[PDB]
Amino acid sequence: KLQDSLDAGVGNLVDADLAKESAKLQSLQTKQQLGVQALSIANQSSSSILSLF
Amino acid sequence: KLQDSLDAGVGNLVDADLAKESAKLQSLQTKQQLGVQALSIANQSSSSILSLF
Repeated sequence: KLQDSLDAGVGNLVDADLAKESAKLQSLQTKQQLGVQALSIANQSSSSILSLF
Repeated sequence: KLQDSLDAGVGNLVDADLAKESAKLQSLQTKQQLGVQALSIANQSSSSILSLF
């Protein structure tokens, strides 16, 4: 009985909640996809200078 | 006569009542059958996490 209590206590200390990690993973994947597109938008600046010359 | 008295006395000391043991046995068998089912119910927890990923 004591060993079961100690195992449960350590698990309570260091375990995670995967239900929350799923939501965080979804939001972060969407944000990374948006960040790549934002970097692509930022790269195409200064390309309009060539028309002046 | 004395030997009969002593045998009856020892029997009175260490004998059981089987009428009560029958009822206790029935209740304990039912409780064990319920305990196996309860353990089976407890095992199937955390199986719903996989749907989140």
